[PDB]
Amino acid sequence: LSEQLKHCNGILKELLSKKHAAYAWPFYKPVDASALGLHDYHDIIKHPMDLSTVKRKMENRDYRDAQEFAADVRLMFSNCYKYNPPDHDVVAMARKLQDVFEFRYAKMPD
Ligand SMILES: CNC(=O)CN(CC(c1ccccc1)c1ccccc1)C(=O)c1cc(C)c(=O)n(C)c1
Repeated sequence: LSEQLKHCNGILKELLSKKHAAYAWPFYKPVDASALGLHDYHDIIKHPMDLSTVKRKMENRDYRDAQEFAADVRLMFSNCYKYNPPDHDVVAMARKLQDVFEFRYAKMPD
């Protein structure tokens, strides 16, 4: 409800919008490790994060400030960079969506 959290909510809506769906879709929901046969995922990634979890936390007023919101969005990208080989298509899509995030996050009102 704070001005900075309104900015964060706007960014979240954009990341979930059809505008970015071509590269955002792998980040919409938690990685289903069992479904994908990624039996090492939860051994390598101790704190999973995804946009549906960020959305639930925003709706529940879990985030007290913009910094806490940004930490979860960057955790989501960091998990992807940690688990996947750097030449995987999902890493290319992470880099593109993080570019969208970082450039708009940088326009935070003071
Ligand atoms: C709706 N279903 C999905 O989102 C499937 N996916 C992505 C899916 C995939 C990527 C890697 C391994 C196994 C499937 C993939 C394949 C082709 C190109 C782009 C992504 C995931 O769950 C996934 C898996 C991992 C490890 C990850 O870091 N992220 C961010 C998402």
